[PDB]
Amino acid sequence: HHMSPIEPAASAIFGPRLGLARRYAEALAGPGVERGLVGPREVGRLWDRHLLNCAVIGELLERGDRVVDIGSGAGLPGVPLAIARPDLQVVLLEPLLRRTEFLREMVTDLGVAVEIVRGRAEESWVQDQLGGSDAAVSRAVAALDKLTKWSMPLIRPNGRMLAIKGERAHDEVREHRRVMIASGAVDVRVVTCGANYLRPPATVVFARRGKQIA
Ligand SMILES: Nc1ncnc2c1ncn2[C@@H]1O[C@H](C[C@@H](N)CC[C@H](N)C(=O)O)[C@@H](O)[C@H]1O
Repeated sequence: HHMSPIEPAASAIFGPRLGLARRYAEALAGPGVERGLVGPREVGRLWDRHLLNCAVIGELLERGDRVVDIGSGAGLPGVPLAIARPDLQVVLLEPLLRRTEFLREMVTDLGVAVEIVRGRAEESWVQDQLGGSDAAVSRAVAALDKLTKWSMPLIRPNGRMLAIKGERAHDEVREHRRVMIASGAVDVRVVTCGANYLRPPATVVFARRGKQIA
């Protein structure tokens, strides 16, 4: 079978919306695979590697944050985040129409307060449409320099960038810190989330939108 939630982590993270989480995992395991959006090998990793690892980065988001998920793909990390944290207002930014079709289907079949923008982060109209967001999250999108260039315009002054990055976080920070600062980041550091539940924990390149103009 192997679609039943990993406990107690799943209830820790999703609480009363565990059922929404399970519905989402099922659709990723079903139509997500049938449509070529979820790799077959990932089906048995949907809880620990995808839903849980993505949703724990909510530990770094304040109540009621407006969040842009840059390059959401099949909904990761934005949809696990929205399910875990109903207080958030999540927007999934994704350019591929095949993927946005998928996302709209799921978001309506879940009742989750998630919106979908089909566009690329570097587009002027996107920067206007999603400017002033409280946070910009991402996973598996781009190297940290381009990612930060894409993220900072969408974040209000003193907002937060959360780039899920894994064991390559530190290297990436060390390589790109300088140009990250030039793009408007300050206080760049590697942080971990969900360390009560996951080993390794989720590893996130955290930054603030500093006051400097890029
Ligand atoms: N400039 C861009 N702006 C927004 N999304 C992009 C951009 N470039 C690539 N993408 C998307 O980023 C996603 C890359 C995927 N590898 C990641 C999907 C998802 N974030 C995941 O972790 O499973 C794709 O779905 C792309 O269509």
